Amino acid sequence: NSVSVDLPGSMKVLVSKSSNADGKYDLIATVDALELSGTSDKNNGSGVLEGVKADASKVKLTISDDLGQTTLEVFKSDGSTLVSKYVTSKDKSSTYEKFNEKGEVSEKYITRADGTRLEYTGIKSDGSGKAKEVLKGYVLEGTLTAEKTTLVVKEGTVTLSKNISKSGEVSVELNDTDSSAATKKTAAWNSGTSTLTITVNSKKTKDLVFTSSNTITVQQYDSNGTSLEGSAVEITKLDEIKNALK
Repeated sequence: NSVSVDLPGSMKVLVSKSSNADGKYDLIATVDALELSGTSDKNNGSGVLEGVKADASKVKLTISDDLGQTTLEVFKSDGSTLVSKYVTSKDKSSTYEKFNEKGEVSEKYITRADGTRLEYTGIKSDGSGKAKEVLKGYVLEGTLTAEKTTLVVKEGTVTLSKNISKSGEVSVELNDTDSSAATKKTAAWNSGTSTLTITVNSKKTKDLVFTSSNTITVQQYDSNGTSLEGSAVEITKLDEIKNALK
């Protein structure tokens, strides 16, 4: 009788074919061996299901009315304080939060629809912590504050800093402590094309593009310092970022 419904977060729910005396639909799901059950105002698989872990932690699956989003929460055994929260949004990106004993977020993992990730760990009560961005082929490491995430790559006397603001705005900066004017790198950020242009000895040398696909490409200028040459090459490993900073 029941109807199988496909959900965000690689889950399924079964909804009863017909409603009960009160007009409500029965829901059942199995999530990693745990059986969850509930009732709903709707007939489409949306609503709330509940169950428990083998250790008695409470589990709740909340499916939005239009099936666009799902939330899977684990609580302490009386249901009072959150232990974890896993939200899959309608783009199929997800956020996974883990909580400490006061229900404060201690870890947060954002997985973008393209599979790249931001990982925030050791989060303190001021929203500071450790940060990593997991890209295809490499990882960038740095820190989190309530103002921004800053991911850092060092090569020689050059420090490249990728900033992601609290509101998600990306900007990149480069600072070089090199004391020789012949070799010191400087760079300008163009928010219009998400491009960092490096200069050495008063000529543009490279464009580093931080793409909307969460990749980085590098392209050199001609010796004239004004026209690009060749074609942009996608970075595949951290070592290649370091090479671009030489």
